Amino acid sequence: WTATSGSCKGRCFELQEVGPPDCRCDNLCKSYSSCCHDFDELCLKTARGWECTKDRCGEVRNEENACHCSEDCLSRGDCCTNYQVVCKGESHWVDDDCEEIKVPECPAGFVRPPLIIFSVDGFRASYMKKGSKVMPNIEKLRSCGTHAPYMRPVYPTKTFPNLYTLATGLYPESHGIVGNSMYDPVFDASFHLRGREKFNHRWWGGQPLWITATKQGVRAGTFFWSVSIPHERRILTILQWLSLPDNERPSVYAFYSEQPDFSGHKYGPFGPEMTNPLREIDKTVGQLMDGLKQLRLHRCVNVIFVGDHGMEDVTCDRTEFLSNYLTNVDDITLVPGTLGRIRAKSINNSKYDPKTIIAALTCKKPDQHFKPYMKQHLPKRLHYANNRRIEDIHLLVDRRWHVARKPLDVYKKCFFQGDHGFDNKVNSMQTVFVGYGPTFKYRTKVPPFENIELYNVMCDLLGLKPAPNNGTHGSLNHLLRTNTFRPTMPDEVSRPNYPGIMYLQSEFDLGCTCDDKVENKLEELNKRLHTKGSTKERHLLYGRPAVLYRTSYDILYHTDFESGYSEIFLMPLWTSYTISKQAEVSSIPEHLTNCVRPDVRVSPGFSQNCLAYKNDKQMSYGFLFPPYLSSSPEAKYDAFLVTNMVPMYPAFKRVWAYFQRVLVKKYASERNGVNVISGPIFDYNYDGLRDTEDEIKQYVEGSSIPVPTHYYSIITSCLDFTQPADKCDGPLSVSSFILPHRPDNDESCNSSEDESKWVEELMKMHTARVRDIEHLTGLDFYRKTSRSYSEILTLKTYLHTYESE
Ligand SMILES: *[C@@H]1O[C@H](CO)[C@@H](O[C@@H]2O[C@H](CO)[C@@H](O[C@@H]3O[C@H](CO[C@H]4O[C@H](CO)[C@@H](O)[C@H](O[C@H]5O[C@H](CO)[C@@H](O)[C@H](O)[C@@H]5O[C@H]5O[C@H](CO)[C@@H](O)[C@H](O)[C@@H]5O)[C@@H]4O)[C@@H](O)[C@H](O[C@H]4O[C@H](CO)[C@@H](O)[C@H](O)[C@@H]4O[C@H]4O[C@H](CO)[C@@H](O)[C@H](O)[C@@H]4O)[C@@H]3O)[C@H](O)[C@H]2NC(C)=O)[C@H](O)[C@H]1NC(C)=O
Ligand SMILES: Cc1cc(COc2n[nH]c3c2CCN(C(=O)c2ccc(S(N)(=O)=O)c(F)c2F)CC3)c(C(C)(C)C)cc1Cl
Ligand SMILES: [Ca+2]
Ligand SMILES: [Ca+2]
Ligand SMILES: [Cl-]
Ligand SMILES: [K+]
Ligand code: NA
Ligand SMILES: [Zn+2]
Repeated sequence: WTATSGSCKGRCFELQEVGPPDCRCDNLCKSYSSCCHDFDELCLKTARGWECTKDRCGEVRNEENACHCSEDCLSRGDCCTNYQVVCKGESHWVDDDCEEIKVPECPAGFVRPPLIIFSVDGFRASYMKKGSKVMPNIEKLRSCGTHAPYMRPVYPTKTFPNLYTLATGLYPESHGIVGNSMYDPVFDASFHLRGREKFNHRWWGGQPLWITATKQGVRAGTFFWSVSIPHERRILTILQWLSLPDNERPSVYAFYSEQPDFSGHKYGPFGPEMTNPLREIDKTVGQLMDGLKQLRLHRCVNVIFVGDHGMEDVTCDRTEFLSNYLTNVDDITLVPGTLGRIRAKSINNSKYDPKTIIAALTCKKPDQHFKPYMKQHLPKRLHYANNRRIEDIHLLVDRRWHVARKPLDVYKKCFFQGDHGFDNKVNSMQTVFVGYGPTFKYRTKVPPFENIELYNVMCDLLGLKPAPNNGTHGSLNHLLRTNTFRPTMPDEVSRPNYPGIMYLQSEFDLGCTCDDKVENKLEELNKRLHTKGSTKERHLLYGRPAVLYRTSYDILYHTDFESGYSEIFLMPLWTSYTISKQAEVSSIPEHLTNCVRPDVRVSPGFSQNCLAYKNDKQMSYGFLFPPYLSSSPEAKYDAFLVTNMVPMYPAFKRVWAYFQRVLVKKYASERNGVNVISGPIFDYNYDGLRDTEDEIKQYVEGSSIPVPTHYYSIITSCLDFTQPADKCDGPLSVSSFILPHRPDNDESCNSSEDESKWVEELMKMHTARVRDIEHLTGLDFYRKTSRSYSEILTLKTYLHTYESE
């Protein structure tokens, strides 16, 4: 119930919410149907429109007008935004020369530069170039401020997940807004774009920026704008709040535009109808900037111009139907469109079987335009699994397509020509970032970065301590003139043991054999020196990784590689080696095919054994340092140490062997040497974080050898590829992956073919940031470089995406 008989007189766009059944005058009142009877009349004035004209200059104030051109409007704070231009011979902001803002130039009483977040829905990254002739205000912000060529959204590349990620710094799996439509089985409640459940606070997790600010004594404007409030009124409202007394005035504000997304859905990302929405958004930006200039705030406020996601060409004809794959289509509920999520229609149907649904959707038609996954098998870079609102069965839809349950859903719901929601590495899904103001840099281009990083920066801009989030605080310091955050490297928790030769060969009963009993003071000292670390500078280029949790591990040195060997997990946590451009690839000799050698530095009790692999009919083994890349036939023996062995399904060995035998050398030849760090990952609870031992669900049969869920590699070289990886004086270049350790290659529809036709495609899909691997291993890389720590943080957030320009 709402008693709508009170009044908004003096209360229009009041900042604090009053509680039912009292009548409201804030932004949300319309969305709850709770506004006072006179809200429209008093608070949504339109008379005479949004612009001063010459005849209005110096007019007698008429309070009915939407905005004012009377002499008293500046002190009231309610001039039309072009007042000074029309009536006082001032220039529009866009027509002024760019001039560096070296310090905040603010009115007296301003404690800090305000922040205005100007969010545009569906604003694809390439609009900045492609729409540049029609967006002069935006283009000035971009060229004079700090900009990225694009900003990476989160998956799914839909509005609510991305706006809430911008507000929180969290992945959707952690903030809980995992789609624009959701079912929460604990709640037994559904969230939709239409209707009321979406207003319930239980959907919205984490701590959004307005809460962070309010808790730390920094006031905030509303972020949500009711759809019926026109853009011109949202801008004037912001500008009126900026005229409040010091003790009442917010320091952080948001504007949202539903354009150009609304038109993009109708017309496609580049429809000729798109030029006008872009012009209209630019005009709105000009209204704000002229408005700020009238308030003497245009060299005071930090403005962020940001999108939520891009827009792709998608039409009704490019729809795949589950009814063409599944016999049982009426026993499922599909969340459809540019992604799929499947669950049982009834929890009382015990004949529902996810395994049979996955198989019925796997590589069934030659050009099939979606791929099914159990959510734990999705690329880890998506961070799209650890939430009960994400269904176990996921469908990754190809760009330009939709998935639906039955054809009738598509014609009983062509209209649309654009959509979005696809994998967040797809070029059409990328969006925009510009920062302009005293705290941002001047005329500066920065590399592309992820939207999860922005919360920390916005906190930095407001002097706030960010709530715990998925940004890497400091990785965006290069965007900022001041207010940088200067973190320390985390402390190493476990220090390594450095074992020498402590065991005789006969103490081992591992069931392993090797043909290695074949015999010099020149080369006896030389191999002692290699086992004590004499080539370590070559193979460990960035210091040893720090172990950030309590465990027991050993550093093992070898001619060709160095490793950190876990006594708990019976394998390396990491294996580091450098391959020069000149390196030669060799074979595993016939006589060494099945060779596994005990490591006399490590106890039998802390070693794997070959018998377990014999007895486990599903599990085989590989090696982390590849025997193919040995520096000499004698060094090759090191690669067959039991301490270099890891458990591998035969299907995965196809992948791994191709990576090690062909791709590593390819990379070294393309990048002028590479340093490779490889290792296992255990994430059985799909939380993105390193498992403890008691979380492992699978061991090599009859042993305590845990089976990884993934294998990673970090492949580092010199950004200036004229210098070799091992003698690089400047910035680094990295690519990484987190490959799923699967017992089949069902993910790869062409896996019956030679590995040259499918393995690299798989590896590209599972590209990763170093930071992703850090979370999954509890390791901290790049501890000893010549580079600044903020630069290294940026490097650790880099994602190699494999998309063209
Ligand atoms: C991305 O950044 C985020 C933020 O830093 C990282 O997420 C954090 O990771 C921590 C580890 O997973 C996690 O810490 C746990 O928190 C429990 C308390 O949680 C509540 O309070 C916090 C603080 O205010 C709040 O934020 C939480 O919000 C979550 O839950 C509500 C729903 O209730 C949602 O609205 C909200 O969206 C959010 O959901 C997300 O997180 C939860 C997990 O908290 C997931 O289940 C959801 O799917 C969703 O992702 C909560 O309201 C605390 O109780 C935990 O402590 C247990 O574990 C420790 C191990 O140290 C153990 O020693 C303790 O004994 C304890 O165990 C007991 O509980 C077990 C489970 O019931 C039980 O099995 C045992 O036997 C014991 O009884 C733990 O500290 C932290 O909450 C989240 N925060 C957020 C916001 O998500 C994230 O990891 C980053 N991602 C990557 C890839 O780096
Ligand atoms: C800067 C900022 C602003 C906001 C305010 O955002 C909104 N204010 N007003 C509307 C919104 C977005 C959703 N609405 C839509 O019209 C809509 C459009 C497209 C698609 S689609 N089809 O493009 O996915 C959808 F789904 C939609 F719902 C309703 C209008 C937020 C929060 C978190 C408060 C939302 C966080 C931040 Cl950092
Ligand atoms: Ca959107
Ligand atoms: Ca885990
Ligand atoms: Cl969705
Ligand atoms: K086996
Ligand atoms: Na296959
Ligand atoms: Zn949209």
